[PDB]
Amino acid sequence: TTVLYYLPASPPCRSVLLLAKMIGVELDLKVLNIMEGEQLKPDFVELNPQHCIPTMDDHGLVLWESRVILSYLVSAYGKDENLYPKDFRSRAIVDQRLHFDLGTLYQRVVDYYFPTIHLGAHLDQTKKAKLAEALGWFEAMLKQYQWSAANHFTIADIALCVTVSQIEAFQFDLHPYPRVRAWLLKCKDELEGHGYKEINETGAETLAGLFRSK
Amino acid sequence: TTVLYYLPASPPCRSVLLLAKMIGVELDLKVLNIMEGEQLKPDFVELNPQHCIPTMDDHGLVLWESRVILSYLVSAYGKDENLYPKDFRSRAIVDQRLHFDLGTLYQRVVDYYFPTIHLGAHLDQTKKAKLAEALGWFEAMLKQYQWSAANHFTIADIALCVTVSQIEAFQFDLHPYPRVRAWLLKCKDELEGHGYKEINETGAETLAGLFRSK
Ligand SMILES: N[C@@H](CCC(=O)N[C@@H](CS(=O)(=O)O)C(=O)NCC(=O)O)C(=O)O
Ligand SMILES: N[C@@H](CCC(=O)N[C@@H](CS(=O)(=O)O)C(=O)NCC(=O)O)C(=O)O
Ligand SMILES: [Cu+2]
Ligand SMILES: [Cu+2]
Ligand SMILES: [Cu+2]
Ligand SMILES: [Cu+2]
Ligand SMILES: [Cu+2]
Ligand SMILES: [Cu+2]
Repeated sequence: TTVLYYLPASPPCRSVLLLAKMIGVELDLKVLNIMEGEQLKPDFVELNPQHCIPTMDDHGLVLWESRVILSYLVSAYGKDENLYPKDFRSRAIVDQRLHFDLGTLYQRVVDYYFPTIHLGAHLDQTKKAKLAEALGWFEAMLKQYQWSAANHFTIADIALCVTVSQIEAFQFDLHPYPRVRAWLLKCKDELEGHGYKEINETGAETLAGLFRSK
Repeated sequence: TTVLYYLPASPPCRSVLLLAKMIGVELDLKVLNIMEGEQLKPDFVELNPQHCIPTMDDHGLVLWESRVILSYLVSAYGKDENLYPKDFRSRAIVDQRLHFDLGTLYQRVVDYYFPTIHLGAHLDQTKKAKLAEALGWFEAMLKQYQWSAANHFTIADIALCVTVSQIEAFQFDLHPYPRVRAWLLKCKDELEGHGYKEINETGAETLAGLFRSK
């Protein structure tokens, strides 16, 4: 069992949970109510300077950053699946897509949504266009392969499946992007028997409810 | 020879150049004047949807995102050096640090600097504190090892060496962070004989001059 400090609703935490459930990595869960500021306590901050979740403690091996935990868990406990290609030529593409998500797609989701979700800010028209612009890039990126970075399912699809599944929950109009919508369906049917509903569908809603609420 | 569409001053491009020079990967350079908008032309946008640099074309293998190019080049042409540890337990830490840089340290550098550098915006006091807060996290991260993610020099140090060397050029007060300053010296002496001055020192200045100018 690997320890994971997380928050169900958290998009980054859900990537880790899905993968873990998919490759059978048993998780000893520790909810960290970031809202009540539990991550700021001395002993967690001593554990992780940046005091964020998800944070993994795999038998002493501490590590954070959802996407780094994906590659890691997969290298440490993966099997017959190939959610993280050994061939570097292929792994590069998967890496590229995971960086795309962290530094572009998701970042822009957080920018147009979380503020209003954290302080009731007003939506920013310009900040919504940038998100659309990125979805556009992704749309172009979905042309080459059947999946997002390989012609088979990989951890990139998981990361990105969580970012887009959230966008969708926020009821963002994804009509302009049919490849994204098409790949999004595949990701759901692919994860359905691995806790998608239980883990990601229930999480996107509460997170969307908190956005629509206020 | 691997093709690289780049811009000398660009921090992401300089990571790639340093590594490449360090591990002897010959580069066929193609300057892309982003200022004049050359990256927006049809044939580059056809090459890279997100039309950004650095962009590598290694014998047909197209790929972008400076940090993904680092791991790649190192897996494709590395040698006696170990700038990217095979042991996954170790690679994780190096990955974590590269994500830290992309999604945190560097991102916050771009936020407090490039606007005024792109549109003469005024510096944001709050946005400068966040950068300080991240340097603080990094400072805590430099405790465990002699270098940033290993007890030996890796590609993380290169990525991060470029981000902090830029911060420094912007004359940011780094007095509060002695570990960062200490590691920063090691990185310079480490890269000095691999084009540091020629590649990164000359690049940080022009970029700083463009910030101080306006
Ligand atoms: N890039 C990180 C982002 C993680 C992150 O932002 N976590 C938030 C919570 S959530 O938005 O994902 O729900 C957090 O821990 N925030 C508290 C803190 O940073 O102190 C990842 O991919 O794991
Ligand atoms: N995360 C990317 C960022 C690259 C980036 O932002 N490149 C800029 C130029 S620079 O700021 O690095 O100099 C670019 O190509 N901009 C043009 C564009 O995005 O259209 C990386 O690490 O490579
Ligand atoms: Cu265990
Ligand atoms: Cu098509
Ligand atoms: Cu289910
Ligand atoms: Cu060649
Ligand atoms: Cu010390
Ligand atoms: Cu030199």
